[PDB]
Amino acid sequence: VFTKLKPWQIPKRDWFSKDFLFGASTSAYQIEGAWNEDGKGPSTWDHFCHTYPERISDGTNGDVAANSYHMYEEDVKALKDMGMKVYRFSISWSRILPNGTGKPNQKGIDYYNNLINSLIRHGIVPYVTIWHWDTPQALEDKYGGFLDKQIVNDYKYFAELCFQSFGDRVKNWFTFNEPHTYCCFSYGEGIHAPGRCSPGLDCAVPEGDSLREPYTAGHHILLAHAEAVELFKAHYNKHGDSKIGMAFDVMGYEPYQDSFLDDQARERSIDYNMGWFLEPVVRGDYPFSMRSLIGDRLPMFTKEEQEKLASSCDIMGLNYYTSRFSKHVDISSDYTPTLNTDDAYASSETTGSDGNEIGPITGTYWIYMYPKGLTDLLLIMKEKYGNPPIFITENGIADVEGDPEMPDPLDDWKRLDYLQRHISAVKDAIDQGADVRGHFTWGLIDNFEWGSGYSSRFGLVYIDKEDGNKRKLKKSAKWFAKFNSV
Amino acid sequence: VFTKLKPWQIPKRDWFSKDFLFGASTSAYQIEGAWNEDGKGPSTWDHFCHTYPERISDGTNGDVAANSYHMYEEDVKALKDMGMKVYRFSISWSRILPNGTGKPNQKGIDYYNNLINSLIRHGIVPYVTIWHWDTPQALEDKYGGFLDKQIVNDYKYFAELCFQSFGDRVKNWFTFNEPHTYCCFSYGEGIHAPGRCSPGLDCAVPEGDSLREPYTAGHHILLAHAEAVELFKAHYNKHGDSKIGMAFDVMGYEPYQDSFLDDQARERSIDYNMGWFLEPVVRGDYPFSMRSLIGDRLPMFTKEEQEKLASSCDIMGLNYYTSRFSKHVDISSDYTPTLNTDDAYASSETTGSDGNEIGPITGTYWIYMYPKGLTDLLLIMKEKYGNPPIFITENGIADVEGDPEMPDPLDDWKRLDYLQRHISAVKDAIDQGADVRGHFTWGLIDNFEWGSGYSSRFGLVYIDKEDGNKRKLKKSAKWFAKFNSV
Amino acid sequence: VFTKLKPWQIPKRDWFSKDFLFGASTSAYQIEGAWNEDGKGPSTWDHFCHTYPERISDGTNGDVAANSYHMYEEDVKALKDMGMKVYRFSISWSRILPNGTGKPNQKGIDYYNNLINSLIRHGIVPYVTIWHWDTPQALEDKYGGFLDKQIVNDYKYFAELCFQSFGDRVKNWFTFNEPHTYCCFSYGEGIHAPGRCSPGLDCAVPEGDSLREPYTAGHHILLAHAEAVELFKAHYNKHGDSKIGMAFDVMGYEPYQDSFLDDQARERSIDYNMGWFLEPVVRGDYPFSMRSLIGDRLPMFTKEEQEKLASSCDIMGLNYYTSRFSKHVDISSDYTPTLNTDDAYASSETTGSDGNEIGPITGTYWIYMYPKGLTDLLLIMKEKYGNPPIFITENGIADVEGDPEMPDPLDDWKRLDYLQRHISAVKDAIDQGADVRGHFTWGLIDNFEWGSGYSSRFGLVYIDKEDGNKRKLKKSAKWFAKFNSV
Amino acid sequence: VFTKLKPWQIPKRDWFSKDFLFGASTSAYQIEGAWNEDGKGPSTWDHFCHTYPERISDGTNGDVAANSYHMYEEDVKALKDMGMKVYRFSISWSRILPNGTGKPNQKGIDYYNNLINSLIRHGIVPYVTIWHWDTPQALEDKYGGFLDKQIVNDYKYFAELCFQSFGDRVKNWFTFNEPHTYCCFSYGEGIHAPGRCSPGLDCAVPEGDSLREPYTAGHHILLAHAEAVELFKAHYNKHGDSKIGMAFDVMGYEPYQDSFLDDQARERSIDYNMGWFLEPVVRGDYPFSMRSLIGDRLPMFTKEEQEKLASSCDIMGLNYYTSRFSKHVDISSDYTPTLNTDDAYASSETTGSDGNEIGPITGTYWIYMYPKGLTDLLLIMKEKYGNPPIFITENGIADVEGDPEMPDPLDDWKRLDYLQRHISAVKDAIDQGADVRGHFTWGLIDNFEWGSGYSSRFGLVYIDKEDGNKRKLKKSAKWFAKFNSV
Ligand SMILES: COc1ccc2c(c1)O[C@@H](O)C(=O)N2O
Ligand SMILES: COc1ccc2c(c1)O[C@@H](O)C(=O)N2O
Ligand SMILES: COc1ccc2c(c1)O[C@@H](O)C(=O)N2O
Ligand SMILES: COc1ccc2c(c1)O[C@@H](O)C(=O)N2O
Repeated sequence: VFTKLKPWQIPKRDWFSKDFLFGASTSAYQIEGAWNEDGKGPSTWDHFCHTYPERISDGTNGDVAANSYHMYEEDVKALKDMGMKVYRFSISWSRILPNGTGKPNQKGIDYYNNLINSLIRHGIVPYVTIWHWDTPQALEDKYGGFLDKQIVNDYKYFAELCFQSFGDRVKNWFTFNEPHTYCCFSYGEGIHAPGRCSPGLDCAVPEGDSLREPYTAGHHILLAHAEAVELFKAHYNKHGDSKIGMAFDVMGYEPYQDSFLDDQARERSIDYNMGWFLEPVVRGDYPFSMRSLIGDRLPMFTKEEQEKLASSCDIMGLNYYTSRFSKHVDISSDYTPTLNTDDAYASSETTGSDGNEIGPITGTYWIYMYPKGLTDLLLIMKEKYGNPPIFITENGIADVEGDPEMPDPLDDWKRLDYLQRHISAVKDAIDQGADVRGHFTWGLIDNFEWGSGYSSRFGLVYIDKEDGNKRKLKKSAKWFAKFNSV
Repeated sequence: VFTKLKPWQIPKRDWFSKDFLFGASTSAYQIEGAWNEDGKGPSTWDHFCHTYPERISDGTNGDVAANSYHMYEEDVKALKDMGMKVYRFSISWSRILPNGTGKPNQKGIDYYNNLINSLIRHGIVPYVTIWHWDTPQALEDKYGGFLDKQIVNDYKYFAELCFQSFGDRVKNWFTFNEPHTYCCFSYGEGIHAPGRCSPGLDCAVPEGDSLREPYTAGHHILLAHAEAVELFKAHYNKHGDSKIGMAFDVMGYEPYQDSFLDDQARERSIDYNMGWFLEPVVRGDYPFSMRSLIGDRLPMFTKEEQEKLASSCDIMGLNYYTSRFSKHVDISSDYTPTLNTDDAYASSETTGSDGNEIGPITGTYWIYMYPKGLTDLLLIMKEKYGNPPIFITENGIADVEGDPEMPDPLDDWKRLDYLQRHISAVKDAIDQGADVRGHFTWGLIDNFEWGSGYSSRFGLVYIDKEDGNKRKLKKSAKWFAKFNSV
Repeated sequence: VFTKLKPWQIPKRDWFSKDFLFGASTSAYQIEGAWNEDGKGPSTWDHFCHTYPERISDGTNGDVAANSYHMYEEDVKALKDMGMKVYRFSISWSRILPNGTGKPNQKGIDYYNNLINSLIRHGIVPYVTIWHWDTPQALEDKYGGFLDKQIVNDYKYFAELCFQSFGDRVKNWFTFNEPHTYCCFSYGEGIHAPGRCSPGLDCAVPEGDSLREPYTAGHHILLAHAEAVELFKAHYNKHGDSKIGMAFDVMGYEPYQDSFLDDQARERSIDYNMGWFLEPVVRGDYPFSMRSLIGDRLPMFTKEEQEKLASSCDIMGLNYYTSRFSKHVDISSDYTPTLNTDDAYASSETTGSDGNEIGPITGTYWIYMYPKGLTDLLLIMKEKYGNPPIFITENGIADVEGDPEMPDPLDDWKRLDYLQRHISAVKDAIDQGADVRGHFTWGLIDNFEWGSGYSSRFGLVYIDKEDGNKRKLKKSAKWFAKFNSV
Repeated sequence: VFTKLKPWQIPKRDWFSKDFLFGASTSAYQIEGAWNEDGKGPSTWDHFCHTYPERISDGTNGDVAANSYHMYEEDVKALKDMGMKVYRFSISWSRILPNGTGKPNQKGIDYYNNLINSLIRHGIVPYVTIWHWDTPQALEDKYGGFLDKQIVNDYKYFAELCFQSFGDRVKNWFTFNEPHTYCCFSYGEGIHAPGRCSPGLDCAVPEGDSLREPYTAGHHILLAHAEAVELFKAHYNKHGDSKIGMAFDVMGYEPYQDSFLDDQARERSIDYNMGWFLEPVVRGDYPFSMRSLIGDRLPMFTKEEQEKLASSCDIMGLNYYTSRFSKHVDISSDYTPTLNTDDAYASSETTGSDGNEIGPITGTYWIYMYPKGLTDLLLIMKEKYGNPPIFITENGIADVEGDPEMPDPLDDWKRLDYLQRHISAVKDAIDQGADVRGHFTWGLIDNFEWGSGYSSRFGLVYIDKEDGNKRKLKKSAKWFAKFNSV
């Protein structure tokens, strides 16, 4: 039982302005492969899969992935075949600077130049994410990567090299992808590279501090961001036609039960999920709720850092998938936080007070369909944060390998209905004044879904592992081709 | 320049239901006098004036006040002359139990019985406040009064004696008056008996802790309340026609400037001003904001205490005078709280972001006229807290002695306009569904205004200190007489 | 205490459409200088300063002003440096036709052609005001200028010469600037050229009639307008791509106190301030309120004049600075009007019924910041008058010379905050359907502020009187340069 | 074609509160008869019919009418049979004081005492109108009745005699009935006693001034009212349980066409129809619109008169029948007022801009059914005038003698549908907060309809002229009997 839209409710490209942009996304580690070719240095995810292979559900890794290092022309083609106007992809820090720092790798620069030139050549605008969890293992080894201040300057240099190499053609940038997801999973639960967590928790390397490392790393990301954006605006935007921002992972929230306590809980959830990194780029400081609950575990900004962070995004990306119910947790003697996400004192529930799940399951266990959540978030952006330019830089679902209800990987009617419903939810927001400039489906092609390996397929375009990684358009992709009047 | 209502905007008694109740209020220490007659023991306010007389602005005290211990028949008459249906007064703990505990003083009981019987005899319903800051100095001396747990049981015994002595005629009770005002001024700034504050602050007795004593005392008041209400409901309400609650001091708040930060500040102000004691009688715990900011300085409740506090009021009193702008304060390394009221991280401003004061001054420096604030608070009560029965148990203004714009103490047109505006604001609330059952003007008669002595006159009825404390109806009183169709 | 916008509330150029136009304004007399060069005849303001110099606060005049007759290339440059798309300037009637009538002065025509050609050459669109109080003193001397019907035809000829000389390049015109301000100040209080007022009032030439001259002159302006627009539409708009209107001075109004009487007062204020000249260009007659109160002092239109005036504007300019409270005045035996503005029976107050000023002071004594007022006015335009195309043709503030809170004339953060707030108020209007096509800041450069001389600085661009009248960008100007992505 | 309510839309007595009052009305001249018995002096209407009989359409007069001077017991019975709780009737000034002034006529007092005692005896509350156009012809002859100041004191004495004679039983009074209708028809068009109008107009006595007499008489009525109410409140309301007001004739208005000009016209219509006499009892002065348009023809009030008039009604009666479209009239040289009602510069139209009549005709030519109009008026009362206690003191329709669509005078289904629709419109008002305390149908019994004689039948109860003036319940009356659960 998965009810689809009625045909008269399906979005049409006319619903959006001529300038509104439709696209799809990927990230380096997830599609490139070639993890050690042409000089590329290893990344924290190379290292994490190569030393803790058992932390990937289906026992796979990103050594080869979709082989987009060699097959990128096929990716471009799939965009052109769907009629997408934008391609959001990321640059592999360790491919461009095998040691994190120092001598740039020409073969690395060349690769991106080729992808970029192919896009332009096919009328596709590149939106480039600078860092997508893809951190050079040399810097992890040298000083513990994002847990050390030195990452700030090193990131800055990396960002600069990107601006120098590609800034004449690439005019839209995201410094960082999903800092909240990264901090929670990489340093809190430790299910993602470098795999750290508190002693006694179960993760590859339980030698960290699930109550402090996530904040330390978060803090360094925001300082890095501020430095890079300052560098950019000052010396790399001489025509003024370039925009730079960051992409935030966000979940919608609804109060678990009707009570002023869950209303307050919902606000703490959104602060912790979204405001953790968005409020600093807006006002130059973390949300009050977080400071009040986290105190000394949450680093203080200097005056100049506040000023540098505030108003540091020209554009903001929102990666939206699902929503949760926020259920209030009391502060008491009985309870002490053990994971960073406990500091919100609001637990994310998949079922609400009436016993019902928030929305239908879509395949992988964490993605419940709730398009209203996106609309609500976009309206918070409009009303609370100044209605800055918003791009849905990720949105989509997974078909899980082996699911008997998805036997033909190309017949992704479920993904199509989901994407249509959310495209429509973005229209609702726009109609109410939200300033949403674009929609990028996450899943250009099936790729390496971090801890789920390839067993989770997110693409519009199938990737046939049995047929040389060939790109094959799924039903959803074919719909975009009509939608975009190809 | 003080603009009055247009005559067609003045409330009429028809505006309210037949059952709605109009009355006036006083408290023992403020009007009784006779501080050491017929066996009465000394109270913390006797002691505070007698040992720190310089902490009263005009150098006066409550030894005699309005002499209502002897002149109570005159008070009753003034109520009857205005046509009030309700009289809200308080019982002097130290007059009924000179040692706080132990042997009751018959002359004390007799006094109240006489007032009560006179009221009933004149068709006036008594609403009795059990404790109004009026704490027996024997218990202050014995164990530090409200700073010790022992106050809980001792209060309970006091409350019980009241129920036994007067419960057959008195059917409406308030356990405590303005716990927030009391905790802030008595243990925080220390301007009110027993006059405690942190070392280095300026107050009679700077040997306390402005960051902890206010909470300790607040905590004991709520435990006392819970015990008394449990005792009451169990053994002193055999007809089920008696109601018991508490009266809260409340100020309205408006965000200082239009920003989501002052919106959050306003919520913290209301939590700290109102929710500090109201949320515990509602859900059995302090507001989340307070727990998050105050942590270990704010005592924890036991399970059974939660359950006993929750739903412990049948009726709630709101003492409303004025409003403020709430201005957000950041949590930072630079700032540390020194007074308990700093823990809200929201400063109360009298002027907003546009440079304007919130409303017109009414006489004494802290009462700015802002009736919209009351309406807003009543709507929070309706929407957030279950819309429980609300009585405006205090509301009014002061004429300041010596103010050249108030040369004739009987010509209180300003007070009348203020009261009319607020009676009207209560009507607005009722029209929107707020469950407001009554309005009690604070100021039956001019009385001892704590740290301002008599220099602040709050009464509807003047008290001529030069003419033997004679009761004389002011303009406002005369208006109530017409309003109530006397 | 002057609270600024939070950084996330600051307008961005994206807030408005691609076709929306940002610009700045000036007027001939206020910036040109060269009052007697190349044949220019004297104007009523030359005459007024030269014979009544003491009526200018700081003892200055417009003989030289910003010397824009010679330095216009610098003005164009300052527009280009801020990235403005529009320049609103006025043509000096007495420079083009030294005798008001008759032989045109080539050097005069050449000057404007040069300014116009420079603008076009720099991608800046000229919006030209034909008359800006700038009336030829030959016509004042000959028949009393706007107080005689003959001004109608003479204005017509002037307008025609402008259309012939510049109509091939200038496609947007305003016939008259602020007729209400002009009539009130020039013929009512008499503080502006020609300085007339009733006998016994204090003004340069108290030989007029403050109850009749303002209307007579107003009436002649509207007839002049009608004739010029008829001439234009008939013989000077052969491509149909030209638009012609007028610019109105307007203040926002709020009822002084909450009462249906001040509601009626507010309507009379807006009628008298705005509707005096706007209702005639809309329906061909003065507002009913004015006719009912002014009777025989307010000239009647002929049928054909009604028809010619009605629908005579393609575009309307609104010069907005501030707002007032409207306080009702009764009609009675006690009261008789003495100034034309008394005929509204509504006094403009700077403080409302609660004692507060309407908004913060911005420098010069009459400009209180109240952006909501503009939004309200634009919504009246939409809802009541057909939502015709509206340009904010003036808006801004003054820094007063010698104000100790504005020691550095370039650090005009206050002006910047004000302009940002109003740009934002225009966005609010647009979002609600108001048809606002553009925003012109008054103050391209500091200039001669009529009766305040240069002591009032309104410019985005400073004019250094000590440094040869050099143009220097202030903080606000620099912000527009970023805003316009220069 | 007259569409009736669906049966589920018919009001039920449950729709209104227990205290809401249903009743019916009459006036002395219209039902009493006995115009010269037991000493009664002649009234202006005796005189007007006896000297200008041709001004009554059907050639009849009120010499005998319904003979209620003798048959009043039958009127009481008809009220009791319908279950009405209230009876609104008027006292004949000339029956109680045959010379207007001086010696009271006992037989006159006795009559009213008997009616009053019968009502009370049958559980019916009397609401008494003191003057209902019924003016003693001795005072007309002596000084021209309401056109002379002397009427003020004389009315006062009359009112006093009523208070003395009946005030112990009658607790609700209306000083004057429909002053607007009276002034317009009696002194403007002159179709009603004393029949005055300007020379050259057609009315019995064209020796008056249709532009001044209506105002002079109106002015004297308001002064009379003020004096009487002051006398009453001071010396005739010793229990405070008596209420005194006036009844206003009111028509609903809708703008003729959608334009801000007809919006302004509608406001002038309501001012002139309703505000003419209501605004003075509210704020102590005529509406601003009227003063501005009427100037010197509209008498000025003294300070003390303002204060005495303001807030002079405890209750207000509204006599509602129908509505009109208000169509704007320009002030111009072409137009001059000739009738007082021209001074509104808004003509009352029966058909709107789309060509449709406002509502269905109900019998007599001026009563078009438009219940929405009443609801709107009641909401103006609530929102603009303080929401004072409102009684619909008249409401109903006429069956015209000889109308072929009303052959059986008892089968008044049309009246019943109309009354039901308006009872329902009053419910709508109440549901929206209007303070409407009662509904009195005009037409207890058919009576003398002034200039239409008996040919217009307004009663719930038929009066059989062919069967000795016997009272016979019509269909509508029978419905009230069920409605009131008799
Ligand atoms: C709960 O497991 C996940 C929750 C959120 C994420 C995840 C895994 O990995 C990718 O799908 C991703 O882009 N985010 O944001
Ligand atoms: C700021 O000074 C005061 C503020 C509030 C109070 C006060 C003094 O004393 C009494 O007027 C009172 O009932 N409260 O609530
Ligand atoms: C109250 O003094 C002024 C009020 C309005 C104006 C003025 C002076 O001169 C210029 O600033 C102007 O453009 N107007 O509209
Ligand atoms: C237009 O003719 C009339 C208009 C209004 C009235 C009238 C006659 O006589 C009675 O029906 C009455 O009570 N009024 O108000």
